Amino acid sequence: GSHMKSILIEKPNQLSIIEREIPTPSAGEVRVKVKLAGICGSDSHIYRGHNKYPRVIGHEFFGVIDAVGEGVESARVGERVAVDPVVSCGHCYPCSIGKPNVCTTLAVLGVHADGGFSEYAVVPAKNAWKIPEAVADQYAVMIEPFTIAANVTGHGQPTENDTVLVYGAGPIGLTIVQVLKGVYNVKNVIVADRIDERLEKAKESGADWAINNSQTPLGESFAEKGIKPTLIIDAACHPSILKEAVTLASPAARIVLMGFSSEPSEVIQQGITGKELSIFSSRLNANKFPVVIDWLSKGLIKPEKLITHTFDFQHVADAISLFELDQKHCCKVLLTF
Amino acid sequence: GSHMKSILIEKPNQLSIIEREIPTPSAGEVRVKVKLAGICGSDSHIYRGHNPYPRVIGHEFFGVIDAVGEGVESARVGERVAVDPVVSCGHCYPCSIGKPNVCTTLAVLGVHADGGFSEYAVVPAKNAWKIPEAVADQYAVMIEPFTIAANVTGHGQPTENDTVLVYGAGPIGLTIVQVLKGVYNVKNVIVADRIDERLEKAKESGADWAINNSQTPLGESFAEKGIKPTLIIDAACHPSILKEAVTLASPAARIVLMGFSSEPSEVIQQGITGKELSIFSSRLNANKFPVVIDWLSKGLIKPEKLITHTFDFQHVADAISLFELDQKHCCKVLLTF
Ligand SMILES: NC(=O)C1=CN([C@@H]2O[C@H](COP(=O)(O)OP(=O)(O)OC[C@H]3O[C@@H](n4cnc5c(N)ncnc54)[C@H](O)[C@@H]3O)[C@@H](O)[C@H]2O)C=CC1
Ligand SMILES: NC(=O)C1=CN([C@@H]2O[C@H](COP(=O)(O)OP(=O)(O)OC[C@H]3O[C@@H](n4cnc5c(N)ncnc54)[C@H](O)[C@@H]3O)[C@@H](O)[C@H]2O)C=CC1
Ligand SMILES: [Mn+2]
Ligand SMILES: [Mn+2]
Ligand SMILES: [Zn+2]
Ligand SMILES: [Zn+2]
Repeated sequence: GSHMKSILIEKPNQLSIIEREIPTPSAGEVRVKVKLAGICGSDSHIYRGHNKYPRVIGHEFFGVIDAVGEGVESARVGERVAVDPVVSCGHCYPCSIGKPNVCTTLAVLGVHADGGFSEYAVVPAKNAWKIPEAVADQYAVMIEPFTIAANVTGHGQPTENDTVLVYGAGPIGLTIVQVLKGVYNVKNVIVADRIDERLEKAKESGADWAINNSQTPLGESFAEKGIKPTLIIDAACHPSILKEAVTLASPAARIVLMGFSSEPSEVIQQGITGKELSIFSSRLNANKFPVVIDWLSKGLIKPEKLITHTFDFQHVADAISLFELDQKHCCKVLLTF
Repeated sequence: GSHMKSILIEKPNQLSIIEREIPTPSAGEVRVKVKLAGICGSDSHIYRGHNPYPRVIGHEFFGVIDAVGEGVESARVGERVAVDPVVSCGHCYPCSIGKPNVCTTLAVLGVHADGGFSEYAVVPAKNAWKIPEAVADQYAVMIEPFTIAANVTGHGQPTENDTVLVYGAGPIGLTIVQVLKGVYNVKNVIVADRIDERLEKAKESGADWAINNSQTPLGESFAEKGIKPTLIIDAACHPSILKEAVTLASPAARIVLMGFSSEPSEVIQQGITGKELSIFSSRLNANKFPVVIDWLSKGLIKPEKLITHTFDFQHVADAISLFELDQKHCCKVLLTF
């Protein structure tokens, strides 16, 4: 009982399950014995080396505090916790205005520092959020994805009367549909994608209109119904999208970007300022764990709709493969411990 | 006594002082006998045919009500008023959310409909705002330009500790500087411009640091001082500025765009979302006349610092030309009646 297994990305396309000493938490830290972890695009991108090595990945994880560091209440041992991967300094400009997600010395667990694809992880005490007993383990592991939705909608401020367009019906887009419908009671949620199976999944998650734009552009589809969205959320993120969103938008609308493309987006300010559009962006989460846990308590969102597969962590390579290849029928994939 | 002179743009590059019947206000309207009007860029653009007629121009004007239409209190006759050029429908989506400035059927006086470069003009009664006796005629006529500043800062929400960069020390940029300093008590207002004489005017209006970036890019000067603005306002509006603003921005910063360039701006989303920037735009004003009128009562802004020249309205062609030439010694030009 002195060592543990961790999934390590040594370099692009080298993933090993290595054995490590069980870590001790320092002051202000806790150790989590991990139960579940989720697979996200960022895990794939690090594995396939699209961007520091070696790195244990995984920023979506849930488990039980088995030990606490100095200055942490030992009563916390035994708590069921989901971990916010955003590690912030708490004193820089972004931190001072409640934006730890863009902290000047931001570290994301499973990205810039070792994360949750590991039998034990040491994390800041304040980042480990207690999950109510009524909230199932599998829903808890999904908190981090839903905090992305919470952060995005927090910028957009959806109203019940908004006409909302969401580009993309992957995992991310779907959590957003769920928050729009179940938390904000938006009456008209429109979702766009090119894959019919994902559009069906969007409907199942509460979309009012699932529109395929692989052949007919949204402009034609919308012109026909007289639709001009008042809130547009880009959960697809190809850089050409922003320019179309601007055209589609109602005057006075707002747009939320989620994409990190290093490729240029071309826009014409005449089209933006002429409609006095607002363009927000969203990165990670600004302390959204409490509110999402609240939503889970109230049954406002439905993670079971999005979880499609579960692999033991030893099969992580298989899990990631499936996640990469299977656009239909695969949504969110979990690793067990 | 039944006729009056108006300034008509018949077509591109053709300005004529014509004779017209003194108009009669209809229901909900008043006739204003104009005392002062201001010249703006949009007046020049309409004169020069920059939008690929005929129109009486002038959206910045002040005068006295001398007739009222049906439904308007007859007591308004004799009122000193400045006119909000924003004419909105009141029932479309933007109007319903308090954004008449982008009303789906917006008409701007002096742009889409006949304006204030005229001895008399008829306008909606609700658009004519009573000016306190203590506020001078030439201050009152400056209300519309200051409402632009009010609208912009409304989006930006400047705080005292914000590090603000304003691009452009033309008349628009200068109103922004005054509002930042005098209304929001921003401690650090930085202004960039290519012309030294205007940078000097920026200082006179309250700017804390006036930087010429005609030769040295702002990136260099900012790097040297360790400056990363938290609020960036583009009152210069060349389409390339946005991309530069994004690189200069602090993380979590916001940017307010004011430009209507039909040429493309290139931005890279990596740089926007990476810092979770918000990009606002501002057009005209959303009911900011009372706000600015209040600022004037309280002495928070100083319009006299911006007024450089006055011409009788018959010399408008000379006036506009001087406004178009001479960036050095000309700021805001008024027409008298
Ligand atoms: N905090 C943040 O900003 C985060 C951003 N992301 C980003 O969100 C995006 C979505 O993530 P996932 O759902 O996991 O990806 P995904 O690739 O599974 O889903 C994207 C979906 O968008 C669709 N799509 C692509 N172009 C489209 C267009 N022009 N119109 C309509 N649909 C279109 C695709 O068919 C695909 O179904 C990714 O680009 C990712 O980088 C992901 C996590 C956090
Ligand atoms: N509601 C709105 O959105 C309104 C927008 N505008 C726009 O605001 C802009 C400013 O109007 P004015 O003050 O009358 O224009 P102006 O031409 O008098 O002033 C613009 C200033 O920007 C400077 N400039 C240009 N490129 C620059 C760069 N890369 N860096 C730093 N400085 C730069 C110029 O030297 C000039 O002094 C115009 O483009 C106009 O179209 C004007 C009125 C209302
Ligand atoms: Mn995630
Ligand atoms: Mn103006
Ligand atoms: Zn910080
Ligand atoms: Zn309207």
